[PDB]
Amino acid sequence: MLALGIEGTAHTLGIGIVSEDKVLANVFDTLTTEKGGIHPKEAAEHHARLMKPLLRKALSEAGVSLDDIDVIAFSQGPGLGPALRVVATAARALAVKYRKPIVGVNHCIAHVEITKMFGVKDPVGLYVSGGNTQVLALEGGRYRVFGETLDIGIGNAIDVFARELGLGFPGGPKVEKLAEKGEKYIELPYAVKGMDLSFSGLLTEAIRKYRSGKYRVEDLAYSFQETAFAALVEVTERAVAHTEKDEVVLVGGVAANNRLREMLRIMTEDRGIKFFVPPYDLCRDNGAMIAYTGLRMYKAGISFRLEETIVKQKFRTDEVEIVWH
Amino acid sequence: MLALGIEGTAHTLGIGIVSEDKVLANVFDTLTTEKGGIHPKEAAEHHARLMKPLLRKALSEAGVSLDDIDVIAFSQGPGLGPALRVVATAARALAVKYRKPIVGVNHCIAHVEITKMFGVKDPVGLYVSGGNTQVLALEGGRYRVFGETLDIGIGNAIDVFARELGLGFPGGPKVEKLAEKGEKYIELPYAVKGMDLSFSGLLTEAIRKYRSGKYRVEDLAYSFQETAFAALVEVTERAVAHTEKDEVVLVGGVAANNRLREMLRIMTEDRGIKFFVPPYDLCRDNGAMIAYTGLRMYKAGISFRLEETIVKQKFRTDEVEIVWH
Amino acid sequence: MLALGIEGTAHTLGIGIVSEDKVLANVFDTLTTEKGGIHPKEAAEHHARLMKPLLRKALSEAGVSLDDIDVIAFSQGPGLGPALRVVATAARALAVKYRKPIVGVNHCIAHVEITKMFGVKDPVGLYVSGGNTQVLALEGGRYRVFGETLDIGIGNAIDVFARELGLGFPGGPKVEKLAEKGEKYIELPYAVKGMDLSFSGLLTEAIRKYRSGKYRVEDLAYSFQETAFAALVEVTERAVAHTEKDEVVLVGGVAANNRLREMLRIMTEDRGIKFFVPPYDLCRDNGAMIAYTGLRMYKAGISFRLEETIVKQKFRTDEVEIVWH
Amino acid sequence: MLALGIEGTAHTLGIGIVSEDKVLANVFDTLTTEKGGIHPKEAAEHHARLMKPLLRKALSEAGVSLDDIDVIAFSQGPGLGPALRVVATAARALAVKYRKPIVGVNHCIAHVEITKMFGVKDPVGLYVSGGNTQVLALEGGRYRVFGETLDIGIGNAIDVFARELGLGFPGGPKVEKLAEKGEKYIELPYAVKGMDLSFSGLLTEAIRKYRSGKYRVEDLAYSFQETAFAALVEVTERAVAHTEKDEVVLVGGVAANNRLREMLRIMTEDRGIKFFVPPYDLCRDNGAMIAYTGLRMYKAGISFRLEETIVKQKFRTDEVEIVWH
Repeated sequence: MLALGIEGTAHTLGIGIVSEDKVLANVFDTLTTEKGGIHPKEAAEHHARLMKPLLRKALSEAGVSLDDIDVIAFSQGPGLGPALRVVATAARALAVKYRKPIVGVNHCIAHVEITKMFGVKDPVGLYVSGGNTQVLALEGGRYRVFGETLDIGIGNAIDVFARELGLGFPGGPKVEKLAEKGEKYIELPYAVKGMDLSFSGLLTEAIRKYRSGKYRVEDLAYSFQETAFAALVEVTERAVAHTEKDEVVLVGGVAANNRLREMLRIMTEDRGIKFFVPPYDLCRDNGAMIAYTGLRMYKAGISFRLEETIVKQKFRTDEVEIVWH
Repeated sequence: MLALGIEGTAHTLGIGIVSEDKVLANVFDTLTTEKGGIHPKEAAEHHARLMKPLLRKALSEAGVSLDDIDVIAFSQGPGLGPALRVVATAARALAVKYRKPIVGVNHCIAHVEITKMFGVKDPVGLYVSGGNTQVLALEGGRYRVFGETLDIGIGNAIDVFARELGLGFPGGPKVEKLAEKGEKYIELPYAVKGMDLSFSGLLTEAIRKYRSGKYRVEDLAYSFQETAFAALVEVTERAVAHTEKDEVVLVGGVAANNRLREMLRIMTEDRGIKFFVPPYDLCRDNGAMIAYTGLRMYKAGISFRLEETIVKQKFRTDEVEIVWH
Repeated sequence: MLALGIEGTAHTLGIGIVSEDKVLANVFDTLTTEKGGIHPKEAAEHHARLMKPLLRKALSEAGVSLDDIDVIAFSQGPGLGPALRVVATAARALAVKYRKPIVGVNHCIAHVEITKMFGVKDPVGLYVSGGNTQVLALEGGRYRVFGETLDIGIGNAIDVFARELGLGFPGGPKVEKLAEKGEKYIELPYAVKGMDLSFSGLLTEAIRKYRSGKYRVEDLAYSFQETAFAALVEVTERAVAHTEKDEVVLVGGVAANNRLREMLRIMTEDRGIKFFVPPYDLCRDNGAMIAYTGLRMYKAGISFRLEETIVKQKFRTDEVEIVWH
Repeated sequence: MLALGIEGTAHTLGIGIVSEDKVLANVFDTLTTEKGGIHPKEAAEHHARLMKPLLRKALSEAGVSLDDIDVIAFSQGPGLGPALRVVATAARALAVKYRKPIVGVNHCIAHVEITKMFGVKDPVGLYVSGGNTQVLALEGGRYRVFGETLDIGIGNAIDVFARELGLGFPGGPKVEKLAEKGEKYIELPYAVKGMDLSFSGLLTEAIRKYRSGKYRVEDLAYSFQETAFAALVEVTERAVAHTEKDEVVLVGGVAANNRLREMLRIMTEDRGIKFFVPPYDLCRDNGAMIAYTGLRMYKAGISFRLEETIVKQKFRTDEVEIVWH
């Protein structure tokens, strides 16, 4: 069986083709802005322009046509509405034209499920992107949230901090570079709030201490990361200990960060359990993860009626029953 | 319609008879324990000997007969194997003898659900008994667990501490009374471990400092209570903040404690939300909670097959699809 | 905090002690009436003689003293003058002797409000007792009356009918039992007159047809009940439809009747809304309902001056600004 | 004291100047459409164009200037938002320019209160306009609703019926003309639903029987009115009987209708109580009623802060506390 997956919850439009065991195609195009941040109306146009090229390109790279495709899958949410609607219309178009089944896929679940194409069985998952930050795990038939940002994503937080320091886009690796040179740990607001995560307090304080001049730049970068990431490890560890699972996965654009990986590996080694990060192309926002989850769903008898394919800008992870596990 | 409910997960055998909106009968008999603590065999013997008398008493106060009953509900778990087995045999026997359908009820869920009989819509529930301690709330089709004891129930901890102080059964109210006179906090191990609760460390330390003769009992009683209850409140508050639920309920045998009630009201009042405790007889282990949940289940179409009524000594709260909410 | 509440609007003297979430004590003593019916003087004598014993009993079960009480609440009206006067004198005396603030409580409001102690948010309430029959609900800062008896309470009507049939006190349950065997509706005067209720016409007609010897008692009992209760349901349903409130509560001595409960569940179930009846002891005239409302009032800053505690034999439900909701 | 009142909840823009006892000015301009019905965006423009002329004209007819005006009052709601906002901006403009007090006035209350300038003390009021239909009375400190349309106003209902019959705008008096010639009463759906009014069922049936050809036109007109008006009388009578008030007033554009007046007078005479209809210029939508209610409010110490003058498109009558009665 083959599945076509279209992803566009955010800036990236991604089209991907997979079967059960292998990825046949995985093609990308992220919206590049000079100023950064979220622009929902621009991405929608972006996704509409690139729909035909990437779609034509993915089918080619896999050496297949739409009649070989068994199911069409799309990122239903969560995310920016105008982009979700572009994705959904194109997906609905194809199901009507080729009379193929169509499934609505949860972006967040897709991020964790893709690891299961790589011999990971039942992990606690840490999803960290620009605007998403979530520790999730399968418990009682659904992917439950064990901790999430109450405001801004870790990725976006590292961006604001970078532009404040004058650093050039992309902010991610630039703050990571500096961090590796810092040698004084300066105290900053803790990012764990009850069960969840908060980066707003931490972010604005880190900026206030930067503006004071009293500290070395590298030292603040080091501290800003450590605190943010220590919080991510703690919530992840809380989940591991609670669920008694023996695998941890790290996913999302921010999985790039080596210091993050490192801290999670330290934690996973103490407890003596598996730590897996998928290849970067199935880590960042991509269509293959959508196609893959989409395919499992379909193989388990899930097929959406048109009425059921409305976009869900605020899609909760615990809304989808995981009948295919 | 009517439902008959049998509770016997521990030392209480409870028999209740309830309709959708009234409790027709709620009767009790408890095994006496001189030394205190858990005794699986004697409990099963207790329940066996008391089944017929208590059932006769129930039907009497309810002023009804087994023919008027529409469904038979029993506490399927979690609890002490041998006592569960006596409850399930008694419930199965009734089911055949009077050609009545049967439902197996989760003891913890029942404790929370019973509050819905009188108005509560969708609570975060703190269940605290002898050996149980859980914060649980409905989310994604199931009652999920937000924090629980990793070792011993708060009830049994307070009881060990009381037996240590040479206090006459029952421990709770006596320790509660000494705590009111306390005017100095003496530091003891925090009882929050990650997401969950732990009371062993706290209990052994509290005992150690008692034996030193260095401190006033009242200070130690107050310090034991403040540490343990603050733990309970924090875990509850964590769930409240995360689920954004606008009501908290306090259930279990340990709900008798006014200091815990007070600490919870402060937490709920500061958040501008509501706090409820069901009447004492519906709060402690009882058959009416089993009957009420049983009845809600049956009306939603849940009716057990005999092999589905195998006891579940370690029944997980999240195993049950709450299809009747 | 604690509140002590005295009820004595009719033949029951009720004394309750309640905190915000538990009923510490709920005690009763009722004047015996051979012939049945209303006797203002003997009731005032009853309440005078029983005040001290019942108060002593209450403080005992509650396990507290008058010094631990924060506020004294009493049933100010509506009810029988001489009995109200005994209640208010007793409550005023306590207020000075123990330097406690005092609140006057509306008996009908209390009946509804008590359901809020255990979870009910904003009901349409049907209050049905001996001489009271009202549909009332919170709207525009007050409990407004949507329909009420123009003559006699449903309780007393059922009782007159029972004494007529030569039935041994109490009437309600006996007429209820005969009604269950009824299989023919015999037409009787509709009890809805405009917005309000009327039971005289119905009662005299039912008596007339009984005396004719032409009909089975069971048919007449059933017909009396169906006519009167259908009236009650319609007026309640009218308020439900108009206020668009999503919960109905049934309170008063007459709530014991299962046929009325059933008829109300049908009405509430067809509208997809909720129906509750408080436990029996909080349903009938009692002191705990007075205490609970009293306490909610005091916490909102209502504290009476002595001249504000003049009895109100004809206390209107809408006189009270419900500032504590 | 003098008050300026601006009215524009609907099609009419009305400016009026009153003192306590007399109306100094009362000027109008209703939006005239050929097709009828509600057009919110057009009326807003209408009200903005006519603001200056009518305002200039009213001040002239009263022989006064804005510095003589003590308070500015405006129809805050209920009604069509875009028109309400035009009214409110102009009102806010003047309070800021002349630093005079400003009150927000309820259109519906204003309709009933104006009668009190004419020696009516405490009436049950029937407000019938195009889109409003409400029986209201002062009870427990507020104007409470005793019955209201659940769909369309009686005025608008008589309009749809008129255009279906081909009759020329205004539909009101034309259907009244025909009605007076009908002599067969044809059965049509009753317009009382529980506590309230519904004209939709009745309206569409009346049309279906017109389209059948089986009946005389005049006879349907007679019946359509009788049924609609019989319903209005019944709800009004229900209120009278319940509140025990001895005055009834009839207000709104539809007060024009003589048959309506007549039916209400028949009812008011049987019960032997006062029936008053104010002069047509204070009956239909006008500013003088706004100014008058506005003035009483002010005299009783009500003065709005700017924050409190937001338009209320869905203003409930029982939201305004009547502290000036």
